[PDB]
Amino acid sequence: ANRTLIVTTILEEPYVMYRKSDKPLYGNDRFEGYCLDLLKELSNILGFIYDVKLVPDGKYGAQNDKGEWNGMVKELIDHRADLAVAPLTITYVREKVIDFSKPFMTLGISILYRKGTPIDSADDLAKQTKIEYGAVRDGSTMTFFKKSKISTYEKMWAFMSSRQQTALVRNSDEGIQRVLTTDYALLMESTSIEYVTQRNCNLTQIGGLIDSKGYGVGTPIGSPYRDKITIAILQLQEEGKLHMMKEKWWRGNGCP
Ligand SMILES: N[C@@H](C[C@]1(C(=O)O)C[C@H]2OCC[C@@H](O)[C@H]2O1)C(=O)O
Repeated sequence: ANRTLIVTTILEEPYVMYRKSDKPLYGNDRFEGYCLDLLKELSNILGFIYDVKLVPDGKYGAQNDKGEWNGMVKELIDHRADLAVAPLTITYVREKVIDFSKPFMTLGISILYRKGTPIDSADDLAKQTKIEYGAVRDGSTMTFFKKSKISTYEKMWAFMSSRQQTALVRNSDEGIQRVLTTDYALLMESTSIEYVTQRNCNLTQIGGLIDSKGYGVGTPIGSPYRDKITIAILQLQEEGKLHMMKEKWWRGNGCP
């Protein structure tokens, strides 16, 4: 039999979540979400079974000054996992070190905050001095700011970095809690803003999308699975299955 593939992933609603049950759940059955449904589909098309393993350091992945990676990206570089199936952003810096499938979803960075402020854009947010802001540490949103040559975003990076231990949160849940309880706005991918703002009516998007990019399945460079995964993603795309999965996990509209 084909060796069981190791899948690295991360908890992120509604992609990967703990299933609620009154009885014990083991192995893959502990998890549900868009990315678990994606895995069920891809594995049917490619002919494998898999073992879902949450990334030990709880990070998506960024590189330090020494060029060392962490998170799911590191798991792939180091051949600890065969695939990363998660809301994993396809980026230039990552594509140089891992192989991504074609995208299965598109999105862009935007701002999550509470309601009732005059802040209407990143420019407004960077300029004002009442509300703090940040991003999840060691994800692509942090990296977008770190790498930006756009003045507003350079200032925003310098601010986030100056108070990093502070402004950069461990994960999206900590970020959302910080938005709800303190004067802090979270730079967040739009598909997650769409999800949370239809569930918590105290939350809102500020401004539009600041960029546009995709999520892809990650594999180590040279993986004999990447092309097969790409072909399967295109099948699911064209058959309307990715759209159906999005509707399933985001439905419906809960806030004015
Ligand atoms: N997709 C990103 C991870 C993350 C982000 O950096 O925006 C981290 C997390 O940030 C808040 C919600 C959603 O935007 C999540 O995306 C990555 O592949 O590095």
